Amino acid sequence: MVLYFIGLGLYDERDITVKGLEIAKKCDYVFAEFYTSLMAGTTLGRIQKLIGKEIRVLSREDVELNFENIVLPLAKENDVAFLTPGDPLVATTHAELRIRAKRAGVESYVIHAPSIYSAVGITGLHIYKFGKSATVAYPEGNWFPTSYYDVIKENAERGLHTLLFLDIKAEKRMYMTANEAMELLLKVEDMKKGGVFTDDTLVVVLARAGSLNPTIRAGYVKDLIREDFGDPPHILIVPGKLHIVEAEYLVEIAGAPRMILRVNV
Amino acid sequence: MVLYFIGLGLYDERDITVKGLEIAKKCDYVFAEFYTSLMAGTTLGRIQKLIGKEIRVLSREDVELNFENIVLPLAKENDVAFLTPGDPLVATTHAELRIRAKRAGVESYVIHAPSIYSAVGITGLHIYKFGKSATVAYPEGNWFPTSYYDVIKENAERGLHTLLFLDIKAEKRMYMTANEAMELLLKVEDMKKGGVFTDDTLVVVLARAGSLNPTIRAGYVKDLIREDFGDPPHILIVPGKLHIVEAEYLVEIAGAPRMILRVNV
Ligand SMILES: Nc1ncnc2c1ncn2[C@@H]1O[C@H](CSCC[C@H](N)C(=O)O)[C@@H](O)[C@H]1O
Repeated sequence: MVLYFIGLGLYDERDITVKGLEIAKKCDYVFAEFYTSLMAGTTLGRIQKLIGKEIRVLSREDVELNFENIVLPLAKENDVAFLTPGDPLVATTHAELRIRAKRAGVESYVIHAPSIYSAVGITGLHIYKFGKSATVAYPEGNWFPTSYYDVIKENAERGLHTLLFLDIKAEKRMYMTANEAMELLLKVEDMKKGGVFTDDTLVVVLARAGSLNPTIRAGYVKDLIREDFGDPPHILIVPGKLHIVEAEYLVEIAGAPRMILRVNV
Repeated sequence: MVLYFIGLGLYDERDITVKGLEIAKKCDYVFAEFYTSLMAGTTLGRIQKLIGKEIRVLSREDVELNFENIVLPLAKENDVAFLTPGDPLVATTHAELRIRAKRAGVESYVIHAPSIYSAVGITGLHIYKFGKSATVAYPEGNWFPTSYYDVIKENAERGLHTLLFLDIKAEKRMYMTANEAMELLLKVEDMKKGGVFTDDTLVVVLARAGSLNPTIRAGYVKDLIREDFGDPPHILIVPGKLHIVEAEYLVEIAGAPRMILRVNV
């Protein structure tokens, strides 16, 4: 009579940790959500096969409004698991579900899985150099989100890199590409005109991290804004001032233009 | 012709991903390094038995100075794995290892695993609010390094959280405790008197992340500085101003005093 929050990792069913798999195999009931991120290399069927259980998938409303009425009841009698893409507590509000579990008298445990937040290390950029992170959200109606632009500005003034989670509307099967996030940023730039994101800004794209062949590309917005980075999910990074070894990696591994090697210390 | 960078995850031998395990098993040769960190919840013997391969351990000098003479040669006609604690490439120097593989005409792929960078999401603190990260180093001889103190100050004045890695002598297996880190910081505060770390500063201590029973504690320095957080490894975090949901989690899950919901929000 326990609840496990188990991450499924970055790309496919095998990105689950061994810990997570052996525990999920022995749970009486398994629930999951696939709206906080997209695992482009697997299916519900392959996940069910691996864990050997029937997974019931919940929507954002099931989780946000009825988690305590749908999942918690069973965890009082049984050992229940709640699976999520990547790490369950990164760039989600699932941490709060722990609090609901405690007041329902249910003990909860967390099994981590690889997360996009640390997988950025594959870009060659020093992970300690990342500053505040932000989310590029799709505009809707007359509401046009722009706070993520200011995040970039603040980080870059400090010489820190900016990680940008891209929006996702899983019920619409919509996954924001790096391209779309660049276009949105250029628009915010025309408006605020702070010189923060232009045709000359160096960016880094990481798509489908976790796969054996993720797309890793670095370059100026003018040259990458229309490039095909493959299927989602995508993440966009606006680097701060680069260390030489960072630049060397972006060039050798991410095909960045030779000219970024000459940093302006 | 292939080199696999495989992460071992956070604490024990089950923290490797299913993908990482299966690939490691199909490799002709398996190397590991334990100089960037250790896997405090297991042993080399137990990891070897899980992988079903003898594992040759490499020292810092093995890697930094002779990676191309020890590892790359076998990867020319074999499948070779290089295991590292946490998520590969999060350690500042390992990304350039990929460049060496390239220069030697060797294919390389990265198999991710949970990292402390994402795992701290279990503290209930929003991942996006973390700013620049740093390492607390022991002073020694005539050298008193204090840059980590400066990192806290510039993150906190922007309302950002500071993730602090604590000094480790992997080879000697000596860990800096969160307690020592706190006293260190208090000493640096008395030196710089910038009002960044005092008895009244709120901190979060995460110990043995990855374990089913990690220690997560939150409170003021004056009450936590002599408390026993258990066995290493310890991670220290100095949160910036909290969102109410953050504070509620710290109170409900990490045993923080109610006081923070009116003092640090
Ligand atoms: N494998 C992957 N490759 C690239 N971006 C990814 C990714 N997985 C997640 N993301 C990014 O993160 C967003 C979801 S945010 C939720 C993240 C998740 N808890 C984790 O730990 O990874 C996506 O819209 C996308 O921009």
